[PDB]
Amino acid sequence: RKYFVAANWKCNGTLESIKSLTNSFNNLDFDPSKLDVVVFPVSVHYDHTRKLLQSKFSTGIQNVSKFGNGSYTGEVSAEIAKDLNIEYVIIGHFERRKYFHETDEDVREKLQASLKNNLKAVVCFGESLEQREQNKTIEVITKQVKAFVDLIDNFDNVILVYEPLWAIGTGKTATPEQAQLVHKEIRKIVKDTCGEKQANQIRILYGGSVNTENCSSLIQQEDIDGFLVGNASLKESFVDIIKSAM
Amino acid sequence: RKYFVAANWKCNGTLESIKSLTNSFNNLDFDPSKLDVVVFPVSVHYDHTRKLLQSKFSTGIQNVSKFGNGSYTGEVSAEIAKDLNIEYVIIGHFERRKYFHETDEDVREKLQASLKNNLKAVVCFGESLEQREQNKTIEVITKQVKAFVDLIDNFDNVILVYEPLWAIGTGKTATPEQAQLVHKEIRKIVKDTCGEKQANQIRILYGGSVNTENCSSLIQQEDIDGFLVGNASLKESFVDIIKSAM
Ligand SMILES: O=C[C@H](O)COP(=O)(O)O
Ligand SMILES: O=C[C@H](O)COP(=O)(O)O
Repeated sequence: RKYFVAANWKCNGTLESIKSLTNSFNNLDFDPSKLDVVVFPVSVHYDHTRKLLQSKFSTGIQNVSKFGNGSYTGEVSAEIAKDLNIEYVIIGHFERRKYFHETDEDVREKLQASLKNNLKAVVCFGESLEQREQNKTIEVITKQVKAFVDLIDNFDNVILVYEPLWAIGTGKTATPEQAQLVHKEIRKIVKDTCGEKQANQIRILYGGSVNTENCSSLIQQEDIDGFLVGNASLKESFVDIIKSAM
Repeated sequence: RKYFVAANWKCNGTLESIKSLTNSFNNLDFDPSKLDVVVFPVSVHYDHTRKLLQSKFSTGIQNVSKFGNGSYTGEVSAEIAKDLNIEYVIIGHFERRKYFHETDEDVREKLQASLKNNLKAVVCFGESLEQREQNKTIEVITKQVKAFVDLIDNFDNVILVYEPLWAIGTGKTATPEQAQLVHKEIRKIVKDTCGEKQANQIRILYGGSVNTENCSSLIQQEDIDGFLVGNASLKESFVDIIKSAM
């Protein structure tokens, strides 16, 4: 499996900070055939970012609509993304599930619209603290994946991302071993719903707090194939994180 | 007061179609100092559209976040829009209230965020068919305006838009007179909550179905200062609607 390292800049950046960050990133030598490295800037920065990054870097947007083209003010459709050759789209990120009520149904619809339009999707999911304390991790994760995994036609085009909400801003820390346990389980689900061959080829990224100190210990786990980096991807030291997957 | 004509392309467009629609818009000879003409393309189409449109036209985005910069995947903040020199933002469009659960409450926060960053805002509101048949029009409007009127500091920077939901998609039609009566009432509410000078300078656009065959009748009403055109703004004939206002 090819490792995958994605930078989700979320809602950050200015024309000038991006110019400075992209320059640093372009300095890093890596072979895109052996490693996928994707950057996800804010939508209004997509074009600026795509022109500043060397083609070895892939780019994508942080959200796509579940609707097609039409009367949907403020939405960006898969059809529109396709016309711009936008390669990746993030779906189901917890911030959208939390602040903008996105449901498993929405996640499903968006993945369907994305695949139909040849876009590659990075799908997020994970349990919260209350859910982990009740020992419902497995149950929750199973129900979230099964909400969209039948739509996956091609296992190189859909990337899964495990987000340990229970460890996001709650003060509890997730260990590499703990991440690995969940990742192994996720792969099992994919295995017993899509096939053993399919399960071994789909990338499952860890999406908790990743930095230059813990990345090597996370990437080394058997079922962790890369990351979805948050704030650490807003720094020049991001290149160090990429290197841990080389 | 200065008429305002806006094109809300919603979720439509390809690189080619925009490069064809904008060439047609640029042929129109008009003075930007006497009329405000704004085009709102899909966020990922912003740069492309800004580059193709002559400075006569102003540009903006169909939505803006109620949060600032930070961990809000997929959202476009007001400061980010400012750094890009984006001049207008649409807030509270019924499609965002309907399909995405935006409340008057999110409207006020987005308007606060926009003004706080010196962006000009186009705020939308209007009553449904069920609220109209029950004579509830004025009550509903008054509540929607009250949700954010106090935030308006400069009354040339906030543009109000009345969307007659009851006559949108219902199969019902809104006569210019029927529109003028609501606008007059809206302007009275501004007058009684902000002052007479304030109410006389603020623009209130008709945001119902507008085309070439009825634009003249509407702009003539003394309390209707322009429009937020949807579908019709996607046709080259949109220049005729702009003409009706000069
Ligand atoms: O993908 C993104 C994440 O939730 C990251 O979190 P972060 O802001 O701590 O890097
Ligand atoms: O601003 C936009 C509107 O709801 C318009 O409607 P339309 O699609 O009939 O032009």
